[PDB]
Amino acid sequence: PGCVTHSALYAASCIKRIAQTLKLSGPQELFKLFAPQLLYTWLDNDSIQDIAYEIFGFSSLLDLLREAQTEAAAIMMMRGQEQEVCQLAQSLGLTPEKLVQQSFTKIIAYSIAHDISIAYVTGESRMRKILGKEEYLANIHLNFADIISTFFDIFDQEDPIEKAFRRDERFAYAAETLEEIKKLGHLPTALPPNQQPMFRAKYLPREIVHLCSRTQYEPENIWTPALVVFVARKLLKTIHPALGPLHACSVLRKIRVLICLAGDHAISGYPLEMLLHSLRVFVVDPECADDALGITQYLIKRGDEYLKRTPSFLAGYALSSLADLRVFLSSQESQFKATKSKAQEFHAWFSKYLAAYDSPEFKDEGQKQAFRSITENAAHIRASGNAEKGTHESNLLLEILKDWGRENQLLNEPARDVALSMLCGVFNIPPSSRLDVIETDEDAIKNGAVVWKSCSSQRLGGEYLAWAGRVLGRSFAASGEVPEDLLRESQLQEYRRLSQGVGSSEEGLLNLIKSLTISGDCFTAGLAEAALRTIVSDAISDNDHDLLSACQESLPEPLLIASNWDPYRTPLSDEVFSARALENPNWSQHLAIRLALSAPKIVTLRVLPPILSKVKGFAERAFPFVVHLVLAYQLDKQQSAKRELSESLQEWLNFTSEPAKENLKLLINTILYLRTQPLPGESSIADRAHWLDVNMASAAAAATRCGMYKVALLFAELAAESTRSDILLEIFENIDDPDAYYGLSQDASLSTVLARLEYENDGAKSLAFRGAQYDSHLRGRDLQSRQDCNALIKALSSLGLAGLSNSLLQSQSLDATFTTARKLEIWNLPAPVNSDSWAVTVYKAYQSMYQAQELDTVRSMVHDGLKNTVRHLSSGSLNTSVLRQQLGALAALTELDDILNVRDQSELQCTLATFEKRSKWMMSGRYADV
Repeated sequence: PGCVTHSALYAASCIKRIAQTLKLSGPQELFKLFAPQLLYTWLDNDSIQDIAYEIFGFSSLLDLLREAQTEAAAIMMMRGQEQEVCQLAQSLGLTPEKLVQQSFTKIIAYSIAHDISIAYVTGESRMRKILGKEEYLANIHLNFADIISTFFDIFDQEDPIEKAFRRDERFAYAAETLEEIKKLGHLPTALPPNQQPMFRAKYLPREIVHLCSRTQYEPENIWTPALVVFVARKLLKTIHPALGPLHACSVLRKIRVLICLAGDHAISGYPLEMLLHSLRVFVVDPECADDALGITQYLIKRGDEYLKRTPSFLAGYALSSLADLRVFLSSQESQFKATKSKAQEFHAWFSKYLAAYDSPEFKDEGQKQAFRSITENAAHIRASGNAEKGTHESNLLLEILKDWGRENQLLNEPARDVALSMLCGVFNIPPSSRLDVIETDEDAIKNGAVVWKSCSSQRLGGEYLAWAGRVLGRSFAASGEVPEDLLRESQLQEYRRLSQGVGSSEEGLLNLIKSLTISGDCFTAGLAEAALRTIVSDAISDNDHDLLSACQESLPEPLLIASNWDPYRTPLSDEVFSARALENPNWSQHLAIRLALSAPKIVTLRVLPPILSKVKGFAERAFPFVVHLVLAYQLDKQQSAKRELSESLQEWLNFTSEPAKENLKLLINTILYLRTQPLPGESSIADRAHWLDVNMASAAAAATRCGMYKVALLFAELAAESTRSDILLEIFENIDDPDAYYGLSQDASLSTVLARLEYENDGAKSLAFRGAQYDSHLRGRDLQSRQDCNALIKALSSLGLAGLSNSLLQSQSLDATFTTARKLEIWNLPAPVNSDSWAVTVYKAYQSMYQAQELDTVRSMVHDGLKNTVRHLSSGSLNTSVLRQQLGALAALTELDDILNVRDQSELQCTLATFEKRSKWMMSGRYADV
């Protein structure tokens, strides 16, 4: 387009289709991520009023103007087109000085990068003319860090760059270090010229010096860790998966320059660890690997004085990186081969290094051996994970699962989610149980709780679920006790773990955010680090002793020094309250934002709305801390959030629904959490009922709906205190205590005594009362006799009289049908598929054992049963009878699998001895489970 009237029509359809193929929501996107090069060539010689706005899918010239004004004004003021800027402004509708102060970052960055590549009138003199020699200095004082970011964005690398640094001028350590890095590894290739403006590369040492001289900083030393992390994250952010794989290689050149120019601040402290973690994803990339491997080897070899003070990060990163290099090795061609060789050399170097590693701050001597085992195994593993004894994958898996449960643990969560995703993607389950690594009951009771925490992700295959199931089942029987993860109702333990040390919501939010700087995707970590930098900066500024104390104890020391922007001031680059809103899956996120916006003076709530809206599942984890922070803030002021929340609770708690159950759990956990936070100016814990105004009878009913019986009982006791029995019956039938049910008073009759006898699981005593009812309802042609028959079958199944219950079933439950079938050995029932009953699962395994001629159809049916039962346990809402029954099923399938796999007489006798050993626990265990 640059006839023009008509040719620029076919270009409206192409750029329309280029979007419809690269999955970018419209062509205006393609104008946004290609703004500089488009404007730089057009505005170079023409106005901005004649721009072909109709392309890219705009509607009027002013919309493109409003979208691209910053880059537009930047280019114009680089080109001395003042009256152009004037017309641009007076076309937007505002004044030139405002439009020059809003877009001041790019403008100074460009007008400095350019006019030292030319060297008459400048582009800064116009800044001192439109703004005055004082507002200009104040602005250049506000936007320093942003200006350094923009200096690192618009600059080239297709050139000898180590000449300017090593040139006999200010700083040559930059070139020395750059040359060393490019010796430890280098892509000898070249790339296309970068998107303009792209000034030359022998100007960074001069642009920075000029700028510092204009604002009295130490141009010889400006790099604090805040600035290093800021700029490196800006760079890593600027990439885009659409712009092709040479873009990443280019940005890696720029990052190596930032490193070798940043001196020592970027090979120790938080920049070191963060940069390594970021260069993890780049390493496992076929197109851009050699540069990442060189930079990584440099950072590890040089920053080794620090990696000896930090064995936790080193262990986590070592495991993650050796796992990532293992899959890469397993998975034109000549170019690929060279990359594989270099990568294998790097892997060997890493193995030698880790084998020669000693840290003074290795706390216990056992941890040291755990580190040594993790490394010496991960260095030799294969691309898949198995469970057979003696092999490397199994030793590593067992070491991860063993470290998982401890007080001083090595790896962090994202460092387990990368090793447990390689060793469990294609898992290999041993045939027998004598080759397994968790083979004995003695070890399965110990390692039986972490295996359940392991199988709660979705990157785990089938064979791994079947193995985890075998072990859980084996442990249940020998231990006698269900895993402690399953039988937890409230989330208060997790909330208390977050705020470790003091019970404040600021420590909770700080730990939650600090948990994102390690578990992000180069965009989440960016928001987390920006939030931390603003929070710590404002704490060091306003000297909040409270907030400072919260920061010292939540953030480690490296992430604390780095977060404070002491040298450079922070640059400018960083209805729900009504019913029926409880049912959309974003209630918590909208309500949390709505609450956090109402308290701007709290810095910890001011930086949340971005993270609450972008990150997924963050609002549910941070909801109690946000509610408490707001309520505690406006305690003496006008209490608005209290009034709104306590008026809506009257409608939210009386909400029976399936889609609203998961937000109702979060409301109950927020009420429980507020009960543990001391209100200021209280005499007793009885005043913690004034955070909100909850009707405790409604909360007790709601907690009963969600399956929260101990929480429901606590709320029912608080309600009774407020007074001084239809919900107490539902609580007491289901709560897990043998004797509590009998404390409840209800009106007497033969029916109620029958109800108590059927709760009690009595034998002949309930058979008498049920027989009487059943006869009296068959005689009177009553319709309840059906239910009576059901009750009778249940009773007769709890006695052991299988023949009588069989005859009662054939006169027309699921558990009763298949329990009776299994006891009488009737192996021809058609068993339903995908059923949540344990009797069906156990029945199918024994049936298949009847109708089969080879052991490896029976083993497949057993393993399918373990896998299904394990999935069922993970499904969530189960009482403590169904839960215990399901775990018992697992124990029966495990014993079945144990006797199927005996080979000689000695194994038979060892099985028998195991039965005798198990008996010792059974003598005192619960009766249903025995």
